[PDB]
Amino acid sequence: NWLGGLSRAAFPKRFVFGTVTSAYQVEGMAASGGRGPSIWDAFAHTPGNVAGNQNGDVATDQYHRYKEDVNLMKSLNFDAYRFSISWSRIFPDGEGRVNQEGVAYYNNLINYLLQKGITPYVNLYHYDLPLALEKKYGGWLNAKMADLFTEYADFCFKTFGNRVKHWFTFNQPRIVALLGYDQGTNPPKRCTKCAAGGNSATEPYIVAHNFLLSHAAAVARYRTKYQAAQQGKVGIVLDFNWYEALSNSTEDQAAAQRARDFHIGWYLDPLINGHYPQIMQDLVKDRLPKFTPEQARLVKGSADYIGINQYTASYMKGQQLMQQTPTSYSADWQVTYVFAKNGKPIGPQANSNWLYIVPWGMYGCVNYIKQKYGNPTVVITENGMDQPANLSRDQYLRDTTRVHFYRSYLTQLKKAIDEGANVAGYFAWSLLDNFEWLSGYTSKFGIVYVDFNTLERHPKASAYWFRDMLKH
Ligand SMILES: *[C@H]1O[C@H](CO)[C@@H](O)[C@H](O)[C@H]1F
Ligand SMILES: [Zn+2]
Repeated sequence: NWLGGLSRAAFPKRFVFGTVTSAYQVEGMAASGGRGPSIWDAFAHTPGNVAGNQNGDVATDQYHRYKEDVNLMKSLNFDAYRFSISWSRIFPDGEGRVNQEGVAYYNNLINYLLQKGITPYVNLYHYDLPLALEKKYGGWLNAKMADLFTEYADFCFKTFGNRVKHWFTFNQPRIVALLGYDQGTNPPKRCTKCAAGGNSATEPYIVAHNFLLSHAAAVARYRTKYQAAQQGKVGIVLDFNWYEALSNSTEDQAAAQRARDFHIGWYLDPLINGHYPQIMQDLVKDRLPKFTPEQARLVKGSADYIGINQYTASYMKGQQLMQQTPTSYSADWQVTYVFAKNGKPIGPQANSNWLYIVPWGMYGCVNYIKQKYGNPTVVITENGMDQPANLSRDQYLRDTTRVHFYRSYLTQLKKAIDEGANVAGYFAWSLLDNFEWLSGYTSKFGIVYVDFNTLERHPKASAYWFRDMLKH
């Protein structure tokens, strides 16, 4: 049967199913309603940065249509909606004056969600640093971000926390550090060879450290000031793709484990254990910032749940570790990616080149977190796949590969949960086709099709799949 035996009965009691978007990717009204620019507005408005020179000025216009979209997610039997608050829509300069029209939008959205029985899961940050803070403070290179972020978080907790009980601070700090400061392909476009400046061997580590300190500071403020009255929770969202040793050799197993540690351990070791992974300490040495004991104790235990963004898997091949002149965070791992074993590809690719369809990667990742980190509460906060540009409406709607994707991945998640993994929810990326960063509108991740000429929504087969699977 097309559900492949899946339904709410196949998951734990009260398990949460939702869809996910982010502010810049769906809201539109980027320079309206009092919103100040983010680093992504500046980046996307620069010729050549995004496919087609596209930007999120209008995006899906969820700003005007949010009741349509909430009605749609309710009709598809979802329980929750993960979305983000645009920092520069609340504080156009990142600090100081509040944009009340921006506050009113999120109040209206939250209140409508609650009216329709959809639980809001709210991210405070999703790549969209206020441009004013990048320019004034140097963004995530500056430890002062902990204070600036905490003050923004405090405002959001005070303003929305009587209603919002499920928060996340950040989305994928690894990707900000990697793309923004190692490879230099996302804002602020910093890297060793980059026009904006930078250093791919040091800045990714500074940036990751400042995300951890800022998360920890925001959660401390929540706990000491808001939690008693509001009784909510705050987590963080981290990407984790699976790494599988190419062979059972000691060097290949070591390589796969090094990749896990540099990918997810970079954040989870501090959040669970109060220190960076030993391998990172050993290889990155002086380029890896050191937490003071007090900072370590602030960071450890600071996530009430861990959001995991899971898409894909790779094989890893290793050799003996060697002394090498530092060049980049990426090179520090001393691993070799391989996308075939025994002459067979690990999986077929979706539209995005990095996205190999490998459902057992979901089991791999969830099992590994369960076994390595004492089975923390995990929420799968992003999972999905994309179609390419230029298809007809009907071709978008007949998204049979995405239907297969969700059925297979959710089956593998169910396998991990049935084996005891403490997974509390699952969120499909994305409710809607949207602005896919450097791909612009050329990558379609939605379970609902969006016609980017007319802005019309049309649910795809995968939307009806969810509606059927999730019926109460
Ligand atoms: C997770 O991945 C999707 C697909 O690349 C992005 O659109 C989201 O912003 C990111 F959070
Ligand atoms: Zn509009």
